[PDB]
Amino acid sequence: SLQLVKKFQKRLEDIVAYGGTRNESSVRAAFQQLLSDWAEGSGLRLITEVTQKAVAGNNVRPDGTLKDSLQQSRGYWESKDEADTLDDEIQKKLAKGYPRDNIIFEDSRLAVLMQNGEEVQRVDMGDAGALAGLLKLFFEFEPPQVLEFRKAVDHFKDEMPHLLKILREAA
Amino acid sequence: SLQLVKKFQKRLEDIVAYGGTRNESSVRAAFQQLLSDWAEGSGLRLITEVTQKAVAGNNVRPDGTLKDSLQQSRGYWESKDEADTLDDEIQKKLAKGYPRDNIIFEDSRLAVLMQNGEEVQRVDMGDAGALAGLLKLFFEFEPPQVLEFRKAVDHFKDEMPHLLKILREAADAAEQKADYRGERDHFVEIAKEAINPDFSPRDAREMLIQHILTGDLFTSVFDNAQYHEDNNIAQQLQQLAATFYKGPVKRDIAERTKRYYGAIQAAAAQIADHHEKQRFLKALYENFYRAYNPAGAERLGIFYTPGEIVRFMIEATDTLLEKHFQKELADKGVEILDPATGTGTFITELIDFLPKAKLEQKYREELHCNELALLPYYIANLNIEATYAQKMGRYEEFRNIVLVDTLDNTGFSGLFGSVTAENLERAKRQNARPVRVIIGNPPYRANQANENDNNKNREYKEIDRRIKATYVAASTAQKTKLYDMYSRFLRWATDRLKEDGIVAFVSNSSFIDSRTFDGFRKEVVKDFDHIYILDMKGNANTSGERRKREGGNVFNDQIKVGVAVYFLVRSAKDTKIWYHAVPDFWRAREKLEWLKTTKFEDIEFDHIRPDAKHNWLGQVDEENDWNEFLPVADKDTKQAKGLGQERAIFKLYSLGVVTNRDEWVYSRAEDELADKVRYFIGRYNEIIKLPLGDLMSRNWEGDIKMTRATIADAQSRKSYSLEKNSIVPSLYRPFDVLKMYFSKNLNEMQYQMPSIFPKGVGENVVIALSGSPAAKPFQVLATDILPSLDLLEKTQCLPFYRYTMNGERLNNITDYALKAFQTHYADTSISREDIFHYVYAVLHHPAYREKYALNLRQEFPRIPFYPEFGRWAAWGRELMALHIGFESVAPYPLKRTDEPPKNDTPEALALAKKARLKVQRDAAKQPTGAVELDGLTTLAGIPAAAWAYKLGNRSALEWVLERHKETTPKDATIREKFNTYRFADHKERVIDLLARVTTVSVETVRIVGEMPAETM
DNA sequence: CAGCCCATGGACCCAGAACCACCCACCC
DNA sequence: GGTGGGTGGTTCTGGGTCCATGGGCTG
DNA sequence: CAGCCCATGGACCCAGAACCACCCACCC
DNA sequence: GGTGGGTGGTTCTGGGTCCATGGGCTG
Ligand SMILES: C[S@@+](CC[C@H](N)C(=O)[O-])C[C@H]1O[C@@H](n2cnc3c(N)ncnc32)[C@H](O)[C@@H]1O
Ligand SMILES: [Ca+2]
Ligand SMILES: [Ca+2]
Repeated sequence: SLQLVKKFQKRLEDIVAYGGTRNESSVRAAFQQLLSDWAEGSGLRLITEVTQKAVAGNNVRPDGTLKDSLQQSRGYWESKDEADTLDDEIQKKLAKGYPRDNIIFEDSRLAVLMQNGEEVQRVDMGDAGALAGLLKLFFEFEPPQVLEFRKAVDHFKDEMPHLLKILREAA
Repeated sequence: SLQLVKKFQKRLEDIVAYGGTRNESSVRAAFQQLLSDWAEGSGLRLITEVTQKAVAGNNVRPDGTLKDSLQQSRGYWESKDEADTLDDEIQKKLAKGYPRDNIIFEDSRLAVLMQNGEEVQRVDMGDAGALAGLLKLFFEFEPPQVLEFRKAVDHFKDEMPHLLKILREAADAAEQKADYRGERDHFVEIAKEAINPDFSPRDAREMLIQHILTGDLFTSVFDNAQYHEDNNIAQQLQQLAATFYKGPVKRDIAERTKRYYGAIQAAAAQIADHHEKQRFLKALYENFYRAYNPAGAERLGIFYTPGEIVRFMIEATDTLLEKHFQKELADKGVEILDPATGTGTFITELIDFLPKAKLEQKYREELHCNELALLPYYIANLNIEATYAQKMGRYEEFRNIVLVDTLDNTGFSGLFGSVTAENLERAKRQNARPVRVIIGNPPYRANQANENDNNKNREYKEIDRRIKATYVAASTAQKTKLYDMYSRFLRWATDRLKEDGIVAFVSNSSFIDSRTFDGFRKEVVKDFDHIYILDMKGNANTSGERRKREGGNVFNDQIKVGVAVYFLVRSAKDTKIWYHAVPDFWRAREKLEWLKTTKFEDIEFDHIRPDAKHNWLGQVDEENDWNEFLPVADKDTKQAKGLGQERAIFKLYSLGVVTNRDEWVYSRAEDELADKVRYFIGRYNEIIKLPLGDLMSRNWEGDIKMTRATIADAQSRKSYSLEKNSIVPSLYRPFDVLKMYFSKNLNEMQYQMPSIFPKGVGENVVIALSGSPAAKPFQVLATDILPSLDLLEKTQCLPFYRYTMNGERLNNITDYALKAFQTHYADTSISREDIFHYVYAVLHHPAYREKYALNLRQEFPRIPFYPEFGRWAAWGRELMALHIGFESVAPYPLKRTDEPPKNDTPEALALAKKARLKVQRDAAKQPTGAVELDGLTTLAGIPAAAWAYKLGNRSALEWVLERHKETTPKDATIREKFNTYRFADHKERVIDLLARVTTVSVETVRIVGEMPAETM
């Protein structure tokens, strides 16, 4: 919701004001709550710091992983410190094998979504309408499983005549 | 394999020869057919020109995709023309979106395999061996789904406790419906005559929770819902479950257990090989019992057999069937039975071994099985039925599995297996079958761990009567542990095999070298004609260098007992005992890889020739003059006051006091002990006033350690009372003088010690020694305080005096000894006290301990007549002084250094006053001469020689440190109420003892080094 | 003949430590 | 910009007990 | 009453037609 | 090395019939 994005924008201000620190560890709670509360309405849950074995045998631990009810990863998130070049730091993490299926790399001021290994959208987190749009894409990404399910439903239609032969013979 | 790659090369040359074209479209049919035929053997199939959407949305079409039965791609192949650059073409195709998960970029000349996005192997297609390797890797690549299933199986193990909570609550809410109680009462009474005479409603709720849990996963993960519908035993238990598990009750349980079943179902649905999914059956089996009934898992035995052992045991029974009975496992007439199926691993791997041509007949009337528990029965029947279905295409129900106690069904008239009627028929048919191979992993369990568990092994009258009349009768051992569940299965086997055949079992390897198994080693060579033992070591109940030599358990290091794969063949000279032991210091992996890569024929066995004491290994040398005196003999001890069979140095000998409740009877302080005993006597007195029903069924709260003796006198309503003159000092471990309550009421066996040290406090000196058969090195230590059975291994104390009933200290050194010594040395000066000190010295002599080592390990230490005598009894007067008065020897100068706590937090001090008592060692694991006592005090300056007074596998100093560490009491009551030992209160006393014992150690090492370098 | 001595070997498991990933303070 | 350190996770690795309980004795 | 007249709107499907993908032949 | 056929698959896309069957005559 835009209301959820607007509360993140306030939470972030308070963390740097009531806390005095702009360290990523302290400021990440604002987006963690945004992602967690959006997910609670979409039938998913953001589980934080879950380790995933990368393709190079190494283990990578993103700041958060969106997980379904079958404990299946549907999305990822890695926050950085605003005191860095997001673009440069995205490359370092992606070269250590950080997943590139549906990942939101996010410094406190700018958010990047890389769905299917390609940057779908880069927004500014000061704009509520823009972040809400980028988050919608991330939360509504169609994983390969649902596309394979659709493909097999289409094969079942053409293979129905042949299944009904076996069942007719039985009767 | 090689054959197919050779045909590939034969086709490639003939396509360019008979066709005169090098175009990819024509030369690709060679590799297409190589891959297609290799795939047909691996259960996959190469489909050609299958389109696939790439990430960027470009439909890419490789030259072929490897597909499984679930129509899922598990590999790809793209051939190019040889008139090109493979690396350049790979790069361009990859950039078009070509998958890199598992792809063979083929060129008529060379082929590269890019697995996981990275080149793994590039070979030349002109090599029949290199292409065979590349293709093996392509057709055995583990897809992402296989790895994500193994992750899910591991997580289900940890969530099984929580899942069984939902199911337990359900079975409890069923005990309110009278329909359930009525059916349960019918089941308990039909299972009290079929399974266990003591089947209880608690056992029935277990079988229900098993039927429910497995009747959900069989329909979800394994997709065999029909199994439960058609299984004979499942229909009897659905009749008890359909009294409650239905409608909204089932819907509620299903919605709360879906969070524990969701992940495995997701991953399992993408796996087609039953061989991969069978790891879940193995995990449900083991973990269910660990989380629900951890005690019943001990009774039944719930450990699966690593497949490597079962495959070796199947291959070897075949080599041995040919060599002795000129038959084969596949031949008609060879009926195989698995007495304890478990997960059915033995019968599933036999299905894989036997060829498809004979499998049908083998499956319908030759392979037989038995099981006692429901979850194992269900898991096995499904495993066996699905291995046949995957191999032979069609599904046939296995009708040769019975739910029966193998040892109870010895009807070769009982209602054993009368759970249902088809079960009873299967039991009677199996009894009549002519079994020739009995293969399996018998349950092993010698005794219960503590008497407070009330989990004693069941008694089997028929089988136990056979063991007493055969194995136990032939044994000369005082304690028979031949009633182990594995020796009961070994008796049953020798009896089920009525004519000729093999009994291939993997069991505890005590039979090869254990005093209790003397009678088995005598009887088994009469029943069998060829015995082939293969020791896999693994005994973790050992310590020190032995533990290191034993190595890892071939059972994935999950058990601590020694294991041996043995094959006992009876055909129709003398029995040939062949033996091969796995190398020492091997890890479990190394031991299991050997079994997978070795054939029975290649193994080099050694002909064991049993000795007259029926020992197969550890046979002593005979060229020695070991017939030299005798410290003590069972005859001298039981001599009937005639001084005619007094043929040993000492007359009476005794084992140290065993209490059976060491945590309740021994304490570092007198006050703490009196308080601990007070609680015991108090709670016992409340137990003796209970209904006879509760008394006889041991139905009391177990807050005190009740042993056989106590349980007997609590049913005899006897009343204990605190006699306060029973707290006496006692050497518990070397250089560890605790205090003990010496009462015949609270000490199980005081042995003959009420004669050595009467009333616990008495005047005597005992040369304590290790007993036989010893596992730790020979150890001898003199004491003036009551010893314990575990001061040294099976401590056998030899006293100097002997107190008669209300009598004098009759000298225990015999007159035969005195006269013999006064004769060899020819000096009547020799007195009994000189002989006492002579014996001590000889037993400390290093060369005697080395030469007669195997003798010392199996007998009472016989004493040589060393030339001098004077010098020896002198050395032994010094040794005994240091050892007995170790509390008075000069403290060696040790430098104490003290450091302050890290911070000033109250908790730092507390954490730093905790005992560490560790020998600071260097990188060569050799002592640096310092001991970190606690986080603050550190003593240093210990000489290196002081680490060599090794009493056992631990040095004297390491013994003092170990027996002063703050170790949590195993007993719960003592842990909660009587745990008041803080090293802080004993730090100064330890600083003193460590110094005194440093002197004892360096002095002993010196005296022992002055002794000669040769033994008479 | 029922107490009373005499063995004898046992179907794991869990604390140190290494080392690794990540981020924050700390130099640099 | 590493670097060490704070914190939490993830593999390995090493290393070892009191005490049940049948049988023989035995007065 | 059966035996003539008179309406009146209908729960798809499929042949081209691109247009790709791949690759042999054909120039270049 | 592009470049146009050759071959096969993979998406759109455009574009449109005779004839059931009740009710009203009708003689
Ligand atoms: C440790 S498992 C044997 C392992 C199995 N052979 C394997 O390879 O997977 C022992 C099994 O024997 C079964 N069993 C069958 N009859 C038995 C009997 N009479 N006594 C004890 N266990 C018995 C138990 O239910 C238990 O599951
Ligand atoms: Ca982060
Ligand atoms: Ca190709």
